[PDB]
Amino acid sequence: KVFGRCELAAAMKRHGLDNYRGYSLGNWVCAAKFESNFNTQATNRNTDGSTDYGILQINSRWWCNDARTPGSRNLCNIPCSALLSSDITASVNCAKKIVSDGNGMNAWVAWRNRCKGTDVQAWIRGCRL
Repeated sequence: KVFGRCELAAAMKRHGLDNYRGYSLGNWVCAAKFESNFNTQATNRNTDGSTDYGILQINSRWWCNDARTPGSRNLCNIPCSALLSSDITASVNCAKKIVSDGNGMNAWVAWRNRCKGTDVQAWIRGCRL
């Protein structure tokens, strides 16, 4: 499912992401925009053999099991396919663990490079939240 900007903002807020670990909603929406372009079905394989899954492009080396990433850790205890669902709950619960991991949202390279230090509020502007 391809989310609309405000549609995603509301679902994320509803799932407790607004200000989670100090990161405003604009940050999460900006990250989803540049990571998957709001598409739950997005996947991207990496050179080390791992794959990034879903709306927040969660990596298989540490966070989920795809049975094809040697060395993988499955810290979120979920098969990676679960991250491709239209219901963002799984992606959100795993993201909460990642952002609590110690590096904050810098764990998402697109956030660090295209959201960090920008007016992320613009991503939630105009939305009825």
